[PDB]
Amino acid sequence: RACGLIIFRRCLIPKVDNNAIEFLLLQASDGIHHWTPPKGHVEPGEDDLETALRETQEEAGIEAGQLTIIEGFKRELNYVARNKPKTVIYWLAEVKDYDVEIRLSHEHQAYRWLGLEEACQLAQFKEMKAALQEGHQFLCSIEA
Repeated sequence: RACGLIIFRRCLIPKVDNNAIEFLLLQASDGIHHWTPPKGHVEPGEDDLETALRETQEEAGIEAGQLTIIEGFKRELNYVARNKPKTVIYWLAEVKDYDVEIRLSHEHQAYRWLGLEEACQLAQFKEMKAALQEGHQFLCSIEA
């Protein structure tokens, strides 16, 4: 059982920015092929949202002060990785600063900020794509 945050940022501009919302994906170092938002495993004590935040600071270097959780959205992904069964829960979180410092751990070798389409294209796996898409869709509704 793992929890994480679909991190996104807002790009606010007069046609300069192709998109108003960009997602953070992190590249796995081991395997060299996996792109996900920050996530990780639940500790014995831990609340699920507690993991998502903690794991976001560990994986991406983003502290809670640099983050705001969008209430009302959550997505449980159920799938199969490395011949093993996986459960990941994600919430949507927004970064306060466009230029927030991303600090990777050994687990990841690069990050990218992406518009919804390219993000889905990079994530590749259907459940992750589905989740980012519904994440975005959620965000558009709240806006209106």
